[PDB]
Amino acid sequence: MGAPVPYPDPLEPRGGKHICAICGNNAEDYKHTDMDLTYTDRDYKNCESYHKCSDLCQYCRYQKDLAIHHQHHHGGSMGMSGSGTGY
Ligand SMILES: [Zn+2]
Ligand SMILES: [Zn+2]
Repeated sequence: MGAPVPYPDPLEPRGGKHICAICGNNAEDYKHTDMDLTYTDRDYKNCESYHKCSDLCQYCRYQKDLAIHHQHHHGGSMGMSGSGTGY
């Protein structure tokens, strides 16, 4: 159809899986800090950085995690990595 384009859809919601709208860091990880109030203790920003992620996702620096935001599964092969681990 040629309908998809690099740019997002007209809707472009402010919210996103990649960016936790609550604590700003449970996106990649699990909802653990969401339960706890950030007011009592705000998370320390990581000064160290490398590869400069597309947005601000910490783990994306090492290996991109655009799989969560994208509803459609990549279906890419696991490859050597992600296997043969200790547990
Ligand atoms: Zn969160
Ligand atoms: Zn990510």
